[PDB]
Amino acid sequence: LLGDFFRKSKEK
Repeated sequence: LLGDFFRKSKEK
């Protein structure tokens, strides 16, 4: 997972 981190790890 990565492309998700930049967007958001969990919250905002």
